[PDB]
Amino acid sequence: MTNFKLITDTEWRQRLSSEEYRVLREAGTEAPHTGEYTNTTTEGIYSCRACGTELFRSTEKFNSHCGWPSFFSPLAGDKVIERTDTSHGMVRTEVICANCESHLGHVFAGEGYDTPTDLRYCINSVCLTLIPAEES
Ligand SMILES: [Zn+2]
Repeated sequence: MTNFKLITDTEWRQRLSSEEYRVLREAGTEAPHTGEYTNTTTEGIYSCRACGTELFRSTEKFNSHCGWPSFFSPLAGDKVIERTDTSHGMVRTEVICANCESHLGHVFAGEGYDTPTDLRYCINSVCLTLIPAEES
């Protein structure tokens, strides 16, 4: 749970997937089907491949399986940070990992999903790690 910013480039390469390295570093992209080990059969807790934080949990998850699915409020917002970017006359809320710059995903508000947050998080697209809660 140490500061990931101090990590060297080599450590990052030998820490996570090649796609995760560029994607996490500068939000290079978020294209799935880049890893055969990626498994989402069990529905538990989402975990950043970079560190393994509980970014998202099934409690606010509304989907079975999809390349770019939508979610509701994360575990507690402690594992992820939401910030807006005034790129132009309009701004966008980028989703990042509280432990690393996981600016690979974005979240939209006012989607109308009849939820307390009414957010549409579009992440879990670059081979994110799934934690099997139980599903017994
Ligand atoms: Zn992370």
